[PDB]
Amino acid sequence: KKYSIGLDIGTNSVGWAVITDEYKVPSKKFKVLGNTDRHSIKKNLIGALLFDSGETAERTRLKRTARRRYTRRKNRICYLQEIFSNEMAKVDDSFFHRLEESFLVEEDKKHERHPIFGNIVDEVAYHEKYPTIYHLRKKLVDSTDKADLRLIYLALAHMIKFRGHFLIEGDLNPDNSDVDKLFIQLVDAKAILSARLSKSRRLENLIAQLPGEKKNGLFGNLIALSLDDDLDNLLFLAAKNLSDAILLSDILRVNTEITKAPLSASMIKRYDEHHQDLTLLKALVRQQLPEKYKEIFFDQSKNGYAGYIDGGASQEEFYKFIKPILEKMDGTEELLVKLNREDLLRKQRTFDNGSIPHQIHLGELHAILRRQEDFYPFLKDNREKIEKILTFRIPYYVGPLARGNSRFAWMTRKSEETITPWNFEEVVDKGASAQSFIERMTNFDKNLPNEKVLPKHSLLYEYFTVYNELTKVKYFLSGEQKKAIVDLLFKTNRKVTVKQLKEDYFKKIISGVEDRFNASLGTYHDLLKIIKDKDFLDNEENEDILEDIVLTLTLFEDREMIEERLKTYAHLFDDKVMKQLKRRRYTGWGRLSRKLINGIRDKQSGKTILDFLKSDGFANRNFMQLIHDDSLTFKEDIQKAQDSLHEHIANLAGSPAIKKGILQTVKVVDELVKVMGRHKPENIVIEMARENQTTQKGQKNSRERMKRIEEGIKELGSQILKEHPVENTQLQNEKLYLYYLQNGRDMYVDQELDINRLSDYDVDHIVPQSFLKDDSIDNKVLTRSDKNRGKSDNVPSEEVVKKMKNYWRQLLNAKLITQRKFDNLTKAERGGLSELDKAGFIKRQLVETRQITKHVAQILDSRMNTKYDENDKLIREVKVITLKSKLVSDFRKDFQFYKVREINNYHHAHDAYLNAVVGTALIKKYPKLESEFVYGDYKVIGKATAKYFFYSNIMNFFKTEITLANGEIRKRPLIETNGETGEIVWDKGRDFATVRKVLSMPQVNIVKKTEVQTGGFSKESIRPKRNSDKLIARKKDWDPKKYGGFLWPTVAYSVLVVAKVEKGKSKKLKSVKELLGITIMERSSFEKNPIDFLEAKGYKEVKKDLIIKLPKYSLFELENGRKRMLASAKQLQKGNELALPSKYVNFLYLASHYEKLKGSPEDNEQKQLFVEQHKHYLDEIIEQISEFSKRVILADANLDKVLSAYNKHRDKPIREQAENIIHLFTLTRLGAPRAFKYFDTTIDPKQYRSTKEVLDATLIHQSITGLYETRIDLSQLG
RNA sequence: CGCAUAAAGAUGAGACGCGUUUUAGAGCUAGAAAUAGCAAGUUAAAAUAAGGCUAGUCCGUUAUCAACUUGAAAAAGUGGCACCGAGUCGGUGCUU
DNA sequence: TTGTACTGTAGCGTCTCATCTTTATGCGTC
DNA sequence: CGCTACAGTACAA
Ligand SMILES: [Mg+2]
Ligand SMILES: [Mg+2]
Ligand SMILES: [Mg+2]
Repeated sequence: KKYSIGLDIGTNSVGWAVITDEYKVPSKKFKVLGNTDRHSIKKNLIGALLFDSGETAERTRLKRTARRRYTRRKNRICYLQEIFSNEMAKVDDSFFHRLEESFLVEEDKKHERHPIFGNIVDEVAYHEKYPTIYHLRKKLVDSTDKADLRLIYLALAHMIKFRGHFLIEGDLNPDNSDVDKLFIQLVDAKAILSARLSKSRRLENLIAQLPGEKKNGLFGNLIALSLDDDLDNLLFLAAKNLSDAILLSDILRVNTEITKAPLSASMIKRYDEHHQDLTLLKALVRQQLPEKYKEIFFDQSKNGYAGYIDGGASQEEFYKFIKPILEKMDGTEELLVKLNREDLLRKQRTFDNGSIPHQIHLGELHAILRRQEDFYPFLKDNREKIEKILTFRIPYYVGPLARGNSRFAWMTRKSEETITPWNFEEVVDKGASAQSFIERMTNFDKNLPNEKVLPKHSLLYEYFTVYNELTKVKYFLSGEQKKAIVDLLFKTNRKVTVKQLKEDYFKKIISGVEDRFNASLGTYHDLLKIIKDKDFLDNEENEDILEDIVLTLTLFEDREMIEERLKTYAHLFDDKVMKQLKRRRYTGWGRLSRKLINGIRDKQSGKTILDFLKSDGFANRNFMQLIHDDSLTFKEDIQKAQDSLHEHIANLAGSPAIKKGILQTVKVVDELVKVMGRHKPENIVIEMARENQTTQKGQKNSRERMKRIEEGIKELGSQILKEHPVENTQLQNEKLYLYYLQNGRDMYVDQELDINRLSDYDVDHIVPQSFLKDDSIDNKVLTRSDKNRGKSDNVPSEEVVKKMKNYWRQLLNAKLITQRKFDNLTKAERGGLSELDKAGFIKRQLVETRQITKHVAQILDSRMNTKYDENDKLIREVKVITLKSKLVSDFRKDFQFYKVREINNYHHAHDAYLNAVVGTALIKKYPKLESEFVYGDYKVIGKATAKYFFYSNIMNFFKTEITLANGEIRKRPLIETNGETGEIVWDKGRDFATVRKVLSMPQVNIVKKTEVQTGGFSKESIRPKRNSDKLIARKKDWDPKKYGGFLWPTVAYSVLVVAKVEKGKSKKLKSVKELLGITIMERSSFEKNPIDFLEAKGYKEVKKDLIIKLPKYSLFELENGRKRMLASAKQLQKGNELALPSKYVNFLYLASHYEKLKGSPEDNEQKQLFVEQHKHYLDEIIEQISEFSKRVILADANLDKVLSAYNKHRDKPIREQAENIIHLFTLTRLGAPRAFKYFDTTIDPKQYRSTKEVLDATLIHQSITGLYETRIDLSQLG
């Protein structure tokens, strides 16, 4: 009758179990549908549901942004062609048409095969004249001759298409501020521009050039002018010119030849040194090592020069290949020092070109347009249009430019015209769109869902924070006393401690708070420092306009928008002080609204709740009481302020990977309720990933990072805080925190970093994001940009480890970086990335599973109890119970119910059953702890330490004998009782045998969730041309036999077809039954009309009613109970579970972890002799694995290999042997076959690359719990 | 639940630099040639999920998804119990 | 001409802006 | 709180 359900929830598994009051799992005879002979099957009410973990929308967002970028770049090119078309039709009408067909082959082109000029000799002359596009760019910038319009279009389209970063907001003119000769009109900067640019080097070299008459006041070449509102005093012009000079000359090599195109000059310089070094290297290789010439300059697969140009070898790979060849030869000293500087044989389109700003291209484009405006009037007519096309960028607060058909757009448009960069200002309403950029994202108030929350830096919200912490301060404080302490302490100090309170108010004019007050009026002090009017802030009438000021400052960050919103209030303030106020940027919003805290008033008292916090007589209630006190009128107002399950999950925001676990466990609960005849359970047990730790441990794990930086710098004895002071709240920034963690020095290059130019530096992940998802502090490293651009899909190389291993140790012993961070940095010493590094759990699954279990508690408590009364707010029909994993782990570790995850997927169901058993025993044994453990209820040395001790000692009733902390045992009798009632709640007799029997049960309903695969169509790598037909066409008109294409298509689901295929030169319709893979591209076309799609594949007389959709992980059953999961249409997977007996599992868990039990020496000796007397269990386990493999795995050669390896190493110690048998279950583990390894030998997987046997097998349609099945025998079809 | 300090992650927008693919950048000589010697190599165009229609400088890899009967779809409905045992579940007995 | 066996292959590095979450500790609260 | 299908080449019929 009565029963309980226990659940274990992971990111890939949902374990479920049903128990009665006797801790027994029921078994039922379930009906079986389908055409098979079986009509009833006995199944136990215990199992687990396995599924692929849900994916976050990060990758989809990156692909979407890339798609938008490509679309807008093509639109920029289209705008430029639209401008140029009228004049281009005069000189070459087919020119843009030839540029469009440049991808096509000779037969597919509709014009001459030469794109630019349409004939061989002119194209050859053009390429001889300009080897690169940069030669043409420099020629158009510098020369004054009238050039061909096609070359002008080529240059302009080159800089428009590839336009450089927009991280610099100033002008940074390269026409005259480029050259370092600004010093003579300042009073060269060449010295530090050759050396390392840093404050100390600038100071010492400035003293070296000129012993200063004023150390901080030299008025020229100072670090203040190198590294707009600060001009209120009136060296400014020369200061900004020298700043632009030092920045541009850091980006680009110097150009003493005067030109307006420094970038093209630097690229031509790279080309010239590349040509010279190539010729010299060819001569030296031919003269010294003639045998290596063929390998280096012809073999393109050996990372040589042919591999550097024609092959896929990068610059780093080519350098590390060619360094031994260069060092073993003679006369290669300068080439060696160029290779050390990474300046040898460089290309132009390199990885480090991301540092180049868009202003250089803007200057070059402006120079070309100024040169060519006289000859071509239309260039001068719309020079501003071309400049706008190059320089326009959609603001991030506007978003996509949709017309109401995008689920991501929030833009509103004033008019209905098409948006171009020229008329973007007169069409798009930037103010409302900028408002909606923040309003669409900030959350609503929980108590008032209908209206938005306040900013955190609101003055009203800060008065809230103060009086809400203060109202429970006891020495209760009266309202006059609270007013006085606020006036004399909170309005006078940004941070107030209890000592300042004691020695400033109570001395002349405490429990409930610790050493410092959490509440402060930071915004009040900021406006005191800005406005310089305490009376204006203290006035009550101007509260709403101050709130509008805070809202305006928080919503907007652009200067023009802030000034546009701020112009209404300009007649109370002076122009200098709104100019100073508009610099105050606010980020962060509060947890409460304006109406809930100061708009609503009590019906009888008439006060706002903030007034209630200011003065509550002697009661001194806070918001929690004031919303849960029935006497005030706030509770029913909040209550008045307050259908498919898919809708109950559609409205819950957050990561989409929580929805998979939520939906699976709720549907499992629903089906389990349906199975037992619509009878609701007594209580439902939820695995909670929460814990309880010591107060000291929790405070150590939650201390300020500012203290960590202080101890690290003090251990290293650095003075970076003396030069660069900082607070704790300024370390919330990622880049500043990583700069301070590395003591202002770059981690990959031995140089001092610049604190004021962190935007040009990159946050590298030591383990690549392409390899494994890990955004921890142990992985993040701040470094200069070009090095991180070079570290594409790689751990930093061996050379930087040998260079800077001393500094890594220096920071490691300074307690600034952890041991894991050092191991990541020194990963290249151990072989770098490998398959073993790929394995192991990651913390993202932990965070997602915590979110999932919290939502499990909420949704299950909402769904299960759907009844209430007028006096009883909810009838607790079902009690949702959340135990912590520690209690179940201790239950496993104290009564020898060990689990290992390597053997089978039964551990999920066993953990769920143990959850149910422990939860029911705990609620039955202590009904006074019902309100503690059941969700929705509440009971109302450190407190956390006391809670940890109480949760540690609560399980002591399970044990037969309890050993106290003094080493003395205690007696607790075998049969437990409820205490208040003589009811039996735990027997240390029959119930332990029952739980042993359940944990040894062989049949557990393990179900792999069948999913239709969705995602990318194929792998992103575009493969070269070939005669194979497996190449996927990259476009409709692009035949992959000529143009190449993608490979490895992903199939959505497989389809069983029964039709005829014309086989033989004498055509005859032979009937055939086979699986066909429906790829993701063909999914829509197949579901549109399956018959015509199958007819186009060569089939005919297709039995339409016989088509069975077979998604991935579809289950088939064959002889001797052998089951294969359909991985794809051409691949199967292992689908059987090995039910090893519990004694063998306990023996394996005790044999492994041989000397790391950390229990007691008597227990360690007990396990010592226990594993010693039963060493024959290894042979029994090998026999069991061999029998299971011969029955179901059908990998005979690998079986002989593992048997020979076990026989040859049977004299090894028990630790290593048992560890390798733990590794051995990978052969028999359900899922894809994987390559495991024994002691020394490595066993390659046996792949099941044949789906012929499942065409005559028994297809199983398992439900969400697998109890309801529909077996289909496919041999009766066709 | 609010405030404060952690840590690990989510959602959305604007951008950059590469990479890949085909074509253009006349290869020369000895050559019956299979080939061999020599020369050259750095750049550009186009595409960057096939595409879709509400045609937007928009959207297209997230989430949802056992089988059967109704329903365009959404959605709804569909499967006996007790006992004795256990190699992926079996056997025995009542029930309509 | 069609199945099997063994080995290799797979898109990548950031920058600037916003807002959130669930766990851990110190205070009040139900 | 987990963890490969497809490509390409070489042999058996
Ligand atoms: Mg990186
Ligand atoms: Mg689990
Ligand atoms: Mg999906």
